[PDB]
Amino acid sequence: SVLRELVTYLLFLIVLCILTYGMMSSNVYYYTRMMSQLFLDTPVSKTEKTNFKTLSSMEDFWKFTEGSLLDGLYWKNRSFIFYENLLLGVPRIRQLRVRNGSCSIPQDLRDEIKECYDVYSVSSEDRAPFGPRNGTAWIYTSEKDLNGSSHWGIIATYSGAGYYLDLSRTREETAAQVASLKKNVWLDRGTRATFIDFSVYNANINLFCVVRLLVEFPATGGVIPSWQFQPLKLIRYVTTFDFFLAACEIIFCFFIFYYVVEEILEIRIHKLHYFRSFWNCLDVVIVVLSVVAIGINIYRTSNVEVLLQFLEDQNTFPNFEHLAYWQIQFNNIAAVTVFFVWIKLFKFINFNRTMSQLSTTMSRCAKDLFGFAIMFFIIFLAYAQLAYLVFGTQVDDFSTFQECIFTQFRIILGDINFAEIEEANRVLGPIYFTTFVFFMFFILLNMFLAIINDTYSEVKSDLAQQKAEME
Amino acid sequence: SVLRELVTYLLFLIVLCILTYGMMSSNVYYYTRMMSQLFLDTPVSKTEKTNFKTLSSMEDFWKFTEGSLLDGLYWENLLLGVPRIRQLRVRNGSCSIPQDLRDEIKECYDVYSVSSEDRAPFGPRNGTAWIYTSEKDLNGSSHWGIIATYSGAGYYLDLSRTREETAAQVASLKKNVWLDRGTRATFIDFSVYNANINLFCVVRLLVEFPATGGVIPSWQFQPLKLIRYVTTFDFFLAACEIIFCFFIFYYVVEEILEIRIHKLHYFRSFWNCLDVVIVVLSVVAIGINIYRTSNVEVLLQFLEDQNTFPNFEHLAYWQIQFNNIAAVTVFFVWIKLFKFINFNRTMSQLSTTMSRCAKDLFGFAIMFFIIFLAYAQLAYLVFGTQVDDFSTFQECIFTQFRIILGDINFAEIEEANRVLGPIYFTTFVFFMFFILLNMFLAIINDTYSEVKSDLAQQKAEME
Amino acid sequence: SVLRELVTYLLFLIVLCILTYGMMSSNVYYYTRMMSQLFLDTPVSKTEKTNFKTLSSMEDFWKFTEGSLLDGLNLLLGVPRIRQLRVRNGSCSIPQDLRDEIKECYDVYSVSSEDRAPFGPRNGTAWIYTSEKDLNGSSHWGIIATYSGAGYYLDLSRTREETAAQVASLKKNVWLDRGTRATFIDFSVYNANINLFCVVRLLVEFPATGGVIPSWQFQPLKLIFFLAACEIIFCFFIFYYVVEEILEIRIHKLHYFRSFWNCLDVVIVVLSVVAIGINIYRTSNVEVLLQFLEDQNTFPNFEHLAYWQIQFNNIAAVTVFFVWIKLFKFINFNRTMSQLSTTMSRCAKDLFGFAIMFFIIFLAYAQLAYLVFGTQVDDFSTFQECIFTQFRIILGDINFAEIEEANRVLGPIYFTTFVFFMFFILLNMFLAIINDTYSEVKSDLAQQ
Repeated sequence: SVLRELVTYLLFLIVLCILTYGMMSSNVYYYTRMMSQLFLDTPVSKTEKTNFKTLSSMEDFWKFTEGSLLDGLYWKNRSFIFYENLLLGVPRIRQLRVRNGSCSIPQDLRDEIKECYDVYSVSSEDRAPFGPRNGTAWIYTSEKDLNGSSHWGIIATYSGAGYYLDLSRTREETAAQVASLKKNVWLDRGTRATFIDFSVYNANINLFCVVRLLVEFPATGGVIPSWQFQPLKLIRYVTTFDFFLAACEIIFCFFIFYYVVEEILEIRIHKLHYFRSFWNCLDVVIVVLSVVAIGINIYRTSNVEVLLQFLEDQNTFPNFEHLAYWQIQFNNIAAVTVFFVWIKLFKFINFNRTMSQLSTTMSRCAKDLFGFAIMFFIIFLAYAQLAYLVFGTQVDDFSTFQECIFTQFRIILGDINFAEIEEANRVLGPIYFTTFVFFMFFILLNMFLAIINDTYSEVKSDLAQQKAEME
Repeated sequence: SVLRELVTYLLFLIVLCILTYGMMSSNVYYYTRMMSQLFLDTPVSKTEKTNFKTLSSMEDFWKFTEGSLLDGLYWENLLLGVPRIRQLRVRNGSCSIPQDLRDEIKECYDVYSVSSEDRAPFGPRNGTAWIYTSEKDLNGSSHWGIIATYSGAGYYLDLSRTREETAAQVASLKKNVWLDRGTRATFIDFSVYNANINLFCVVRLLVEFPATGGVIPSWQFQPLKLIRYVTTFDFFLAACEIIFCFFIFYYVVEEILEIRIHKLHYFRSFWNCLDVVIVVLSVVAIGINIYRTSNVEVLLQFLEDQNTFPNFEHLAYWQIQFNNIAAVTVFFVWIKLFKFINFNRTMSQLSTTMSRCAKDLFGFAIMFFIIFLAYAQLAYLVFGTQVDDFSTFQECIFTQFRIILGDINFAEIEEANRVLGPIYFTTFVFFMFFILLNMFLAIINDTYSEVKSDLAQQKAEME
Repeated sequence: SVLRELVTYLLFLIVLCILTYGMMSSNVYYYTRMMSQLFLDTPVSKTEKTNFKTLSSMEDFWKFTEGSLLDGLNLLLGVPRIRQLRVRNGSCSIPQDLRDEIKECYDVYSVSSEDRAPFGPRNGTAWIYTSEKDLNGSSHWGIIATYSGAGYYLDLSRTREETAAQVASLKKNVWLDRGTRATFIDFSVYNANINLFCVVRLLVEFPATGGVIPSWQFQPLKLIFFLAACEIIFCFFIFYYVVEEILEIRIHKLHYFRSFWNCLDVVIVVLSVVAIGINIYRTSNVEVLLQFLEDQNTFPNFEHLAYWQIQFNNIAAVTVFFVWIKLFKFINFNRTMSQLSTTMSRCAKDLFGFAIMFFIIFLAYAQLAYLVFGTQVDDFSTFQECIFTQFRIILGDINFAEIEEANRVLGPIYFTTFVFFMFFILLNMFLAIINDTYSEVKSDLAQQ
């Protein structure tokens, strides 16, 4: 009975471990590491030191895109990166821009300040063509006429439209085009973000990387760079081992079809709304996250009707940005699902006498232990209020409220020198730090111990009234 | 009785501490450190910065093997004969490419397998370099790299003994193309003997070229005593090896004297199982020290001929295994001191605590690892393409223990993934440090508080 | 009396806590680096970039030290010193089955394994050895060997003119011969910006089959209203203590004390007697210094006076630690202060018993790591330094990317089964001892 259900479970765990390990191999990491060495670690020129990761001005962006992009794409026909990759078609540079009359300045200092610009919103975007209005670069297109989509940066979320220039395939014919975008002014104070996109396919491995290199210019203009390198298998039935991964996907689809029959067989005929004993709620989460991952693997990653349009024409830009976004979502859903498979091993483990004592302890405690985890976070989210308002202008580690929480857990592990904390504020800085280490490590940690210490000492004495009363 | 067994034990611990400390001396480390300074820290040229540890291209490997190998093998040591360079290669028609993009891609190569190795001679087929030999015709053996495990065969060139006659040979392997896109690994081997110390290092310098070709370098420097009889002390270490052989012969008599006449299959009380592990690991270390490290019938073939290549690679592999077995054995000698320690009243209370707990404590160590090996599933699938510290699953486990000690800045973790990155990190520090660590305390806290109250029902029952 | 005739414990103790940090001004810390900024951070020229913390070869060591010492020749005193160790030629053995490799062999810089070795230009005491009766010496034991205090101090003048002239001899009659084993110097600055007494010992070692791995040595010693007014009261409230606590032997359990929380006073009273006895030959040294400012042509001999001074200012801080716990032994006035002293004193019988079982596991991992990692990793170089790097694991502090590279299999078997046993078993047992002890003191007083 129950040993029949373990065989239907342990067969489901081996088909899942084959499929997830078969997707992300060990041959993946050394490819997306060496691509990150060429574009992010090589300096912009032979005499300077700044990387792409350390761009600090608009003029540094120009000495990058003629300095190390042109040495990084092109290896003198076609362009084999590291003599074994291949540059697919053309890259292109896009640009987002803000209108001139986009802020209201007060009437008192109207004299010195002439014209202003705004932070990137969709309502404050520039659309009128400017400058040398010859080509497709100096004229705005919409986000539908270009086959693009949104992307979520560090400051804001940028739309898919803008001012795109589609550069060429050789070293001598892009360095003319990029230098014609420097002689004519293509980046001024009204720009918010530019980013570069291309795709590279190996012949030695059936796998293709899709690069994206954001550089976003804030108001009070500095430079915030960002990147994204992702390999993608898109030719799928080649060897014998990927025949077997195709034969292991349908077996996974049979087990999820096997579980959804058992789901409405257990809610309908009995125990309707009595399905709330935490091993029936975990069975819902694994089966909801699995059918979402089935739908992504069908509709959004098996849509290779973009690549077949590019494999005919070797001279255009391949749009793999809508295809590589669903590879993030497929690897986030199919890794939370693997995490919620190893947790349901706890339902079965439960063999010894000394294994039931450790499950009775953690299950009779979690009523009391959840009650203190609310009182823990209200103190914990009140120090995050204080540090964000006091240190949030001086210290990198307290920059946003989402990142003021993450740096509190670093205190618990160590990991903070606070020589920036006592320098940012002289008095209230160490009043924060000492009364945080005092309350977390003398009070709020020792109370979590005292709950599960008296609970385990009450389970074990209860079973001594179960052995010495039934002796 | 029992104080007779301690004298037979403490005499076994002093003969073992002499033998293990006598093998690895303090004069060893400064020799295999300065050899690692010459080849791994000197830059490849006077104008550049890249070491052997920071080789990043195929062209950087050529500016190494003419730049700092040739300044590093001739000037405190002595170069034994000749070094040589070997090479593993992959056939041309070794992958199937799909029919749709057949036009642009002409010819491919494969990751290193034995079924996809190149054997046909290529290029200037004059010498012994441009012609494949088998792994038996060359007197070689396998080696376990970082990507794959490479065979002993390949394309070897046996370079000469002087600076002016190898730099001609290596530059004749650059003018003719000796390293192309179809190569997977090359590595260099030689051996160096001191006259001032009776000890010889054997060097090996892997450079392996993956598919999607970068460069992954690797090295191995190991000293080896291979001449034994000089003075009174390395006579005394020879007199301390046979005394160790007497005690292991003394224990195997007692092993079948305790299983046969009584308690057959009642030999499972953990001080009889530890006595099996020490005596199995000792006779393995006896067999390595006899058959695999005392076989100096290779060095006597080279001491006649001072012009050939000395094969010390099969001899220096069993020095790793002898130092791994004879150091786990020393670790399992100091643990059996716990069987004897057991003197005071307050020493029996601390042994009764840890022995009555380990039934309950092993039960939670299974529930700890299933949560622990489920975060290793999550981090390997999410962070395994962006972060160095989560590269393989074997190394995703090791970097979880680093979190427990501190040791991780995670500014790469929140950069690799923006949302699920810190959902991983906060719910790992929450469950490990508030729940899963405090439960390990609560087990051995209530166990020690139940031993001590049990003896207060024993020290009152006496009076 | 618990407050009247025992007022000598707590009232005089605030004098020692104040006059320690009150007399110790910044000259032993701030000026100790404000003299160390020139003879350690200045290379020869723009041609040589590796300074004296990166020197390997023989004449490349002569390119390391020769520039900054000429600027050293504040305003120092004494004279220069350029010495070494002299090793024999045929002091060790080699095999005659491959004897066309060896020519001679010898041992490291030791007591009897060395020699005198005069060679060639015997016109001075540079290339001609001597004994230690001329100069001052002792056996010094770094991380190479326990040396000898002998040799030959090949001095130069106080000016850098003759320090340049003897450096012309340093090519032929060099500091590096075929048995070159060490290289040392000696200096002492009589600084005007801090009127204080200095020392120096700048050594670049020499092991065989290679070059050097250097080491620095110096320490500051300031020369001296409340300037020297912390001298009488630091002995006077101890002066009746040598009269009372040695008169306590006539009374205390009939000379038969056997306690812990009061014997830490009389043990540190003997550690007070490490200070009270010393100033009769060593701290009353005028004749070590009265020769120094008198004659300018002589060299400095106060560098050997600094050697007994390192255990003068470090052994004097041992009276800081036990005097505070013996204050808190008398300082637990509250009811809630006696509960915390009864806890730690009734525990230490059981807690010392587990601290022996902790170290046997702890000194068995130090056996394993020294034998396995001791040839590849800097952090496991000696057994004394294999212990110190285990405590670093407990704090974090180790990346172990060198550990899994030194050994592929047994490397992480060491690391995981060390973090497992220390942090899940051996640390939580130290908690469980002092948790059940404190919970048994407090329930005992609820029965009181």
